[PDB]
Amino acid sequence: SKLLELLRKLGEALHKAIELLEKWG
Amino acid sequence: SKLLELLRKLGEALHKAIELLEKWG
Amino acid sequence: SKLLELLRKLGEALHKAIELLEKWG
Amino acid sequence: SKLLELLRKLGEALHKAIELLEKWG
Amino acid sequence: SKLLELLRKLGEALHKAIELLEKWG
Amino acid sequence: SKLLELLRKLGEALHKAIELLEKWG
Amino acid sequence: SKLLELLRKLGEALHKAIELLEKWG
Amino acid sequence: SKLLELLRKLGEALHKAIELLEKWG
Amino acid sequence: SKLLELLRKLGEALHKAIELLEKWG
Amino acid sequence: SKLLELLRKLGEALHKAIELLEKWG
Amino acid sequence: SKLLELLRKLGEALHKAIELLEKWG
Amino acid sequence: SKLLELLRKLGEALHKAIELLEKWG
Amino acid sequence: SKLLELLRKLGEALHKAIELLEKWG
Amino acid sequence: SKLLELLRKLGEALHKAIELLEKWG
Amino acid sequence: SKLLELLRKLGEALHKAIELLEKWG
Amino acid sequence: SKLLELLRKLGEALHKAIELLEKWG
Amino acid sequence: SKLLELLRKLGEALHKAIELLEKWG
Amino acid sequence: SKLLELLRKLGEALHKAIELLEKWG
Repeated sequence: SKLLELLRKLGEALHKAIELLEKWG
Repeated sequence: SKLLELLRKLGEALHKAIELLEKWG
Repeated sequence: SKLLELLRKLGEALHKAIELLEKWG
Repeated sequence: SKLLELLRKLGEALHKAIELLEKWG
Repeated sequence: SKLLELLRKLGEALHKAIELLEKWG
Repeated sequence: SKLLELLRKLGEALHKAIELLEKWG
Repeated sequence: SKLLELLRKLGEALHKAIELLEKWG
Repeated sequence: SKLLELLRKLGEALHKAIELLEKWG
Repeated sequence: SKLLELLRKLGEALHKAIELLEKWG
Repeated sequence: SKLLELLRKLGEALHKAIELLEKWG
Repeated sequence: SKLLELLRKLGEALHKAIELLEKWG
Repeated sequence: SKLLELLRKLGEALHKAIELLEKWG
Repeated sequence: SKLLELLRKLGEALHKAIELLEKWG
Repeated sequence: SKLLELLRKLGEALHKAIELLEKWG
Repeated sequence: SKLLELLRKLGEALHKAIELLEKWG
Repeated sequence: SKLLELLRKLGEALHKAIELLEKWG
Repeated sequence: SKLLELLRKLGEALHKAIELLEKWG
Repeated sequence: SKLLELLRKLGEALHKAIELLEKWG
């Protein structure tokens, strides 16, 4: 359950990073 | 921006796939 | 409907990828 | 060029088919 | 009218596939 | 050649009938 | 032999579509 | 005029089908 | 109303033509 | 016997078309 | 083959009737 | 012009039909 | 109206021929 | 219900078209 | 043949989607 | 069971599409 | 070049997510 | 083991995204 929670947060970070990349790109 | 759009949509799909994975796990 | 939402997002991404293939190809 | 058009169209059909599957699901 | 959209798209894909066959055949 | 030509025409006829279905539906 | 199977199926699709047009019109 | 267009297409499919019958028969 | 009667008859003719092509083919 | 019923249908169709041309012309 | 010629001619006549209808319609 | 083509084609079909009758009779 | 007069009679004649071929064949 | 059996037939046709494109391609 | 591999997979995915629409609808 | 089969197939298709985009781009 | 290797990684991640959803679902 | 394979890939992707944001920013 804790490992899953981490995967979720990495997934949330990755998504936000990609959204920033398009705003800048 | 078309490549960046595809990156966003794959990011969204991965984000949602992990959320489901947690919900089932 | 979580699984169906994932299917939708993969469909959107698959569609954009093909559109990019047509443009580039 | 025509094979890629056919791919675009099948992609659009697939995308629409999933959206409908979600509306009924 | 979403089912009739799906049907238009499938008919367009079927017309393109046959058209491609005729070119290769 | 003529069989493929017939298939093209049948595909064109089907595609048009579906478009008209959409307009009436 | 596969071309004739395509032929029948296009015919069955076109028959179905015509019936619908008959009904709605 | 779209119904007439469909009629034309069915007409020319029927003509091509008959041409083929004559060739085979 | 008459256009739809014609439409039906073309379809019934085309069906029979196809049925013949299936047997002979 | 199959060729003869096709002959009948073609004539029923052609009769419909002639009738329509008569009214419109 | 003589009956098949008659079917060809009827098919051709029917095609020209529909062309005329489309033009007048 | 198109009406005259139709008449010619019906004239040809009539002529063919009479020849077939003469053989069968 | 004369050309259409002729068309009707031509069609009326062809129909009778077709009926005879039907009965004899 | 009738639109759904048309959808099926369109799919069965499109499948056979794709099959042919694989073999010939 | 790479584009034909993609075509085949799009077709397998569209098949499954349709098949689900048939069952649910 | 079928939704997961569809999920698998969309992924298999996206993979092939991404592959070609990497090479082409 | 960098965006395309990001595309690859998102694909490889999404693949594994789906693969887990397969086994678990 | 499978969830750790996913964890590694999410990190590899997020690294690539961060390095892009680094270069562009």
